[PDB]
Amino acid sequence: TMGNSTVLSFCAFAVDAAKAYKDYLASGGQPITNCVKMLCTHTGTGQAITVTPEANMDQESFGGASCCLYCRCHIDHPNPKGFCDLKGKYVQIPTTCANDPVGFTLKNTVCTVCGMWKGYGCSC
Ligand SMILES: c1ccc(-c2cnc[nH]2)cc1
Ligand SMILES: c1ccc(-c2cnc[nH]2)cc1
Ligand SMILES: [Cl-]
Ligand SMILES: [Cl-]
Ligand SMILES: [Zn+2]
Ligand SMILES: [Zn+2]
Repeated sequence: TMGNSTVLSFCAFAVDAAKAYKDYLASGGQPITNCVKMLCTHTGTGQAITVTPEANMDQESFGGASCCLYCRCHIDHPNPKGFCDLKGKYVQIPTTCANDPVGFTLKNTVCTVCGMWKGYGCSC
């Protein structure tokens, strides 16, 4: 275990920060920790990204910015306006993936229909 600061610094200065973290995880690297876990009833909508925590019984809720590689690396977000979908919001992570919220949000996409993670919560 090399530490959050070491992993984030290594990814932050890579030309592709997302690829750097994914390659690190694929090599057996310990996931980034110290994400902000929320106290909640697990009775929520189960939508992926929300104004308040919305974990259902299959999810954990976290502070959005703490689970965002770009926020955690202090670098620009990969879109023209550099907007963050996670900052100031709460992200619902499947309990099976909640050991690596940064990796989960990086690798996954929200169903534009039901607002749940494609391949997980989404049953469209
Ligand atoms: C060992 C220790 C630190 C690092 C590093 C930190 N930021 C970039 N590389 C790389 C290997
Ligand atoms: C503490 C209490 C309950 C839970 C939980 C319930 N369903 C998923 N996680 C997680 C932490
Ligand atoms: Cl830390
Ligand atoms: Cl989900
Ligand atoms: Zn962000
Ligand atoms: Zn869906």
